[PDB]
Amino acid sequence: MITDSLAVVLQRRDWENPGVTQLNRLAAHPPFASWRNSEEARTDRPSQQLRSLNGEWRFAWFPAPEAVPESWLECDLPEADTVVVPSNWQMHGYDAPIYTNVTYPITVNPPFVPTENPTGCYSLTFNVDESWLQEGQTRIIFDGVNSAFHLWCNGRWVGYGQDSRLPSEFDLSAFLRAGENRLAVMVLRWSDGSYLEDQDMWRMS
Amino acid sequence: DEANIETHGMVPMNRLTDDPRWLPAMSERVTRMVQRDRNHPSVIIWSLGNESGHGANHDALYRWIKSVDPSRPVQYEGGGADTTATDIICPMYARVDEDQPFPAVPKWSIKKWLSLPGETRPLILCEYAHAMGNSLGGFAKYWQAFRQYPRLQGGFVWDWVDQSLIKYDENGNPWSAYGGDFGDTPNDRQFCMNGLVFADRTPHP
Amino acid sequence: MITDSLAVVLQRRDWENPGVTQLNRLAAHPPFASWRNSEEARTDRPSQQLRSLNGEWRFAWFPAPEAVPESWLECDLPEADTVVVPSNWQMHGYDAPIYTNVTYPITVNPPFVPTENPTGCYSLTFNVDESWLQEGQTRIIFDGVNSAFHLWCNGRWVGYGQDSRLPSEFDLSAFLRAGENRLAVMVLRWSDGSYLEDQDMWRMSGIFRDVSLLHKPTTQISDFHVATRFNDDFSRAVLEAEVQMCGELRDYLRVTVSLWQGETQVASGTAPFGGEIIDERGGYADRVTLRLNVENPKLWSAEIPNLYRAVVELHTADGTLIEAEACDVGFREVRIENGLLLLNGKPLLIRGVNRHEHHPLHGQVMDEQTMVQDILLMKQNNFNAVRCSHYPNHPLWYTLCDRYGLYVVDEANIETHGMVPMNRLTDDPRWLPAMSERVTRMVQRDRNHPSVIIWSLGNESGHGANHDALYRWIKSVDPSRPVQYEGGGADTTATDIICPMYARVDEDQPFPAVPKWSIKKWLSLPGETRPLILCEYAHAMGNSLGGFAKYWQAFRQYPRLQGGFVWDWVDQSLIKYDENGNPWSAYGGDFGDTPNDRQFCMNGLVFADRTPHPALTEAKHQQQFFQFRLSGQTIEVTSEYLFRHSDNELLHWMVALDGKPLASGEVPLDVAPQGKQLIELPELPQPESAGQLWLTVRVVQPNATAWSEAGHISAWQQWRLAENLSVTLPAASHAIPHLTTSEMDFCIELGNKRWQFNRQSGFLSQMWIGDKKQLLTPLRDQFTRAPLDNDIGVSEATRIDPNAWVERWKAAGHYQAEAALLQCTADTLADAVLITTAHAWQHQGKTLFISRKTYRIDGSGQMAITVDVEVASDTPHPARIGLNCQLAQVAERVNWLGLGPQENYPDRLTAACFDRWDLPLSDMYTPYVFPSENGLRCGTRELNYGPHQWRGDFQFNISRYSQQQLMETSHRHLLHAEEGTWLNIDGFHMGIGGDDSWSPSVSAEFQLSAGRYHYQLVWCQK
Ligand SMILES: OC[C@H]1O[C@@H](SCCc2ccccc2)[C@H](O)[C@@H](O)[C@H]1O
Ligand SMILES: OC[C@H]1O[C@@H](SCCc2ccccc2)[C@H](O)[C@@H](O)[C@H]1O
Ligand SMILES: [Mg+2]
Ligand SMILES: [Mg+2]
Ligand SMILES: [Mg+2]
Ligand SMILES: [Mg+2]
Ligand code: NA
Ligand code: NA
Ligand code: NA
Ligand code: NA
Repeated sequence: MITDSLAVVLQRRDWENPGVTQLNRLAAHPPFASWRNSEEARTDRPSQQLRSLNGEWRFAWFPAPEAVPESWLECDLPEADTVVVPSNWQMHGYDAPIYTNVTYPITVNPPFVPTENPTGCYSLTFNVDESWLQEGQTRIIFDGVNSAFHLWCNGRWVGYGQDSRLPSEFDLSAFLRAGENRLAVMVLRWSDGSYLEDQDMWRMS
Repeated sequence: DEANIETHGMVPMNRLTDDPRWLPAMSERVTRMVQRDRNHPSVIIWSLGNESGHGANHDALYRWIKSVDPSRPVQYEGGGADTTATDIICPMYARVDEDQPFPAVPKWSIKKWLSLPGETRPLILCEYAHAMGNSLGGFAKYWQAFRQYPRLQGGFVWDWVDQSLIKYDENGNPWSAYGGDFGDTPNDRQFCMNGLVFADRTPHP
Repeated sequence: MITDSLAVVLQRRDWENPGVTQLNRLAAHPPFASWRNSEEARTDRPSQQLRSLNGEWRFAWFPAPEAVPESWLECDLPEADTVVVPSNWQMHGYDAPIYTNVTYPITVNPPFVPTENPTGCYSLTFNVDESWLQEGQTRIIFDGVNSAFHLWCNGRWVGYGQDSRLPSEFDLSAFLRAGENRLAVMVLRWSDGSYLEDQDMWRMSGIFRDVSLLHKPTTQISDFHVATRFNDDFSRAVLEAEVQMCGELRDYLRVTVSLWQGETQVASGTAPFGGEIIDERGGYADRVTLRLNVENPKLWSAEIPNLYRAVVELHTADGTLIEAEACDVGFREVRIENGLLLLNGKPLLIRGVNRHEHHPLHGQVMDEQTMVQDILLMKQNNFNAVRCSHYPNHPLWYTLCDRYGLYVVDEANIETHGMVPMNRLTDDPRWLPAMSERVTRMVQRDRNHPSVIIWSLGNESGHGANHDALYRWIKSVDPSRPVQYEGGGADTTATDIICPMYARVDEDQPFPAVPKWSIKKWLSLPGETRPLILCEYAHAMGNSLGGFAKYWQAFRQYPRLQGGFVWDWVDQSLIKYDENGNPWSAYGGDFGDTPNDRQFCMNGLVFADRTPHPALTEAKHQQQFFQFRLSGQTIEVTSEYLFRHSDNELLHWMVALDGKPLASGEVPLDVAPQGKQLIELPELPQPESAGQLWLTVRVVQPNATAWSEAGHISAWQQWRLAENLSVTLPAASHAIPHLTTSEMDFCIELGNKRWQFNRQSGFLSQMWIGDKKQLLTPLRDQFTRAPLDNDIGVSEATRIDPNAWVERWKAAGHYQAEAALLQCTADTLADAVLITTAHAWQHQGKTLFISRKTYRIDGSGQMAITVDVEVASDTPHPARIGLNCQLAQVAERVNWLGLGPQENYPDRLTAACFDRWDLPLSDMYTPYVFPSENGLRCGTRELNYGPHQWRGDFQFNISRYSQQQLMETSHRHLLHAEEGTWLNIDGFHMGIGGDDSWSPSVSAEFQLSAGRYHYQLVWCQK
């Protein structure tokens, strides 16, 4: 699909350009549960249309986003490991966490970030219900990804997003298919958005 | 509710926030937050960010929130906490009687600040009383002033919980790690722990 | 290179995503010339580092961007053609241009655009100088590309950009190479940015502004600002100049700012880089502030330019200059105080006009000569302001306005008129990033220009949260200029001034949500303090500016009413060519475009060539800077000048009866600004000959000016005094007229002349002289006129509009009313022959008008026609009450005594002056592109055409084209000169209007609503 490939996506660097803060990301809104019953909505009963993807994912750490193998799109690496999502991979030992107050963890050269920025690859396997595909819309909701990431569904590029502390939502109606689906997320520790994020706290991605 | 914008490491602090090219990025950090959390009753105050100095982007983003949501007052600390981008005067760690004389951005006494020529806005300390280790000395002074002065409507203590990470000895026993315990440099050592309670979380005295 | 390939670039669609408005585009700034010499910068000498890429390029048109061949990157196509850049490819015939007012040219489905969007491929070959490559930076500057494009240099992708009306700059230092270089530009007609661009104009795409290459040094002046502060006495000024650099920063290098007035330097400032501490972190190290003291400076204004030259140069401490920048500085202050817009402490009355960058031959490409040509005509017609509507204009246009002296309102490129609602995008947070870049980049470019006094957020975009935020941003970055915005009712929080569109003087349009109040009422609304300046008013579409005097009477009376901007300046008509080859003006749907908004594109005060419309003399007279109040013998001249003394003015007054000068005099006009001068006239002669004396004064400019020739007339005024009635007895000649009565008709004979009256119709069928002939068509009553653009309104054949005057007249059956002869008699008095007739106009059994006439044939041959007309109340009032006929004779000249020389109407005749006028027949006809009623002269006491002569007070518009031919015709070039000459003598005529075109705007008193009308004219030969 050449355009879905990493080389094409990574060339147009989205994590360094201030102009591009999101790609194909849905509009912001209050948390939708999408109940199909008035009584379910009233008593705050768990919604059937809303599904938590929280659980065991396959994870792989990389020194740079360009260092990630191309074979990662179609299938996960054998060297990948199973860590819980949500989690910080710094507390998993993959890449040290850092605490700074005022000074940036990286060289102050806006909007550029270091060539070597720790890249976390997240991949998930799951079965979408058949009824979801026939009618309506499915969207994936990344409630928080720190600090920039590209999304791939079944090998095809979905979109891009930033700002770790707000939900990034992408329509997956076109990308999903019947049966097994795979979600590839390339999470980048450093993004031009890090310049807007210099809070006195531990830096984790 | 505070927006995810902080450019404390920049020189000057408003280098990005006074840059028109960085306006599109800052707005999306503010607008998307308001759209998500405007329904919640508990939220009473919007915040533009933290330490980002005072730029033209702040005034524009301040005006935007007032336009979309006149229900909540908007506060911002940067620029001396008396700028046009804040509905409330919110100085950081300002003192009760003695006032820190700084160029450009002077920190007045919380009693003196109210009495400044042309001041009508109330004063709420977004940050005050640094609870780093053995602190809260003279904390009674603040609350004597809070109850005496009508326009002094209290403030927010920094901080609630020590941001200490747990590490493990060679023997296996866990110990609290701070700052540069993860082999990270340059770091800001134990300054990460300014909470009123520990992390387990045990209350400090 | 795969990534540089079209397939990869086009997949990531940048022209549809609102988030992506630019890629790898440099920062906005004022026009950098990058001089390497201080003297070159000072005298504005052409820069060697700046290179114009204007010239012949290779061009190829495509139905879709994806349709473009891949081989285009490395080499140009053989099928490519050579067209000039800058240009619109629509005017090259590659892709039809389209005119729409409100509706989008494409399907409203934001942010998506049609799959088939016309793609223009531009390619250029050139040789970059070797010295440019070795050191410094080169950047290409696309001053204007309409509306989105991807750039390729030597096959490799450089970047992407939008917003057609602002310069897109890309660094080409890395992409360029030694020798031949190729620049591939894929320009797309439709982009998501088109949703922000729905201005009432012809839609054209392509590189329509200049393309250039700029070389800068390694250490450069990336940006610089110029501000002016003043003491309250306005006698002491400080020029604070902030300077930014792109470094490559070091301690030794300096920046020197010096002010030059001609060849003299009034001030200078040298300081090391570094800003004052502004935060806890400190100040800018790469910036520097230089404030220069200027004592008793010359203040910039439209009346008196007084420009200063500031040279900003970055230099080493030794010292050699690295780079030199220059800028024109005008010292003025623009601030609203106590609810009044002020310039230099004086309230400025805005006599401005809205102007579109349009050329009939070159589309929207603007040459230097046309910018000068327009400015001169504006100032020569008492215009001091110009509103670039509704987009950032040419960077040179601001320069010209600085030196000539014109108030400029710089408007952002945002207009979403086609959306439903109008603020759908502007109240959308996701569209905020796109709108801000259309505003911020404009301010950064045009903040140095003195001529610009007012910022504008856009046009019709409703009121959204984005406007309030963008308004607040401009106020934050530039408190020097007030910000205005019309959307949301022109009283929103996003405007410093109340700027209603086409609002009226007395009657107020009651609309839900957004009500349009009277300009007088609007000020008086509870909680109103802001001044009112009409961003748009007086729609000059075709025959307009009726009741235009009402606005300017209100402007001078009401302090907070500081005038407004007229729409429009020039007709946006395109030139097309017949099969015979002869050129003709095209409008709206003449280019095979649908849906379109027909002739609504032409609302200018002048044509496109550009010839002044007759409405332009009305604007000039109402905007004149000298008022007049006659008090018997003494004249009083009040100067409306705020800053300049009448140093070059010459008052000339003529006193004439019947157009015959009886006295004349010249007085040196020495008036102070906002002052009044009393001028006594010598005792005037009393002409024993009966008639009406007229006192006409005029203000003449003896010495030549940069914008006007010597002997120029700026202001004039005419009074009426000492009327002498004639008690003379015309009767009676020795001879006596003779009639012969027959069953067929009526025949009257007097000497050589013979008059014949048809008994079947009741109208006189033929007149005679000699051995001679007269009429080509019988003289009948006329109650209609050719529908003006104002009469038509927005009514079309597909859409019937009940409110329009033309439709009310069609339903009433005025045009189709047949004359019914109810009575016809003929008698002979002792002195003269008198015939009495009476007609009636009936539509579907209902009588509309009843006309009774009593022709009297004097013994001298003079025929006195007494016409008494009754109009029904139920019927809409007639456009005119009139006599009309077709004269078989075609004389070359037309001599008349009345208001002239140009055409004038009851609604618009204040500019016209009463005198004996003589003009060719062609001058009596106004060639409006859309045919209608024209060339009317009011207050005419005597009309001489050939042997014929008509006396009495009437209105006439003698022409070669009948009223029936004009309304049926759609264009002016289709008009054929009918046999003989058509004459319409109307005793009464309806006002033409109007405030706006889309709604009936004729005032009540100007309408013919009396019910009964009477007029008498004496028809004679020789
Ligand atoms: O202890 C952190 C505090 O730092 C200070 S600034 C400088 C104080 C500082 C700087 C470097 C190391 C330790 C403290 C901030 O104002 C507070 O909000 C808080 O983040
Ligand atoms: O003649 C154009 C004018 O249209 C009107 S709106 C509706 C007026 C209209 C609409 C459609 C066709 C013709 C006129 C605008 O307010 C003016 O600025 C100007 O653009
Ligand atoms: Mg980015
Ligand atoms: Mg901080
Ligand atoms: Mg776009
Ligand atoms: Mg419009
Ligand atoms: Na209190
Ligand atoms: Na801290
Ligand atoms: Na006035
Ligand atoms: Na128009």
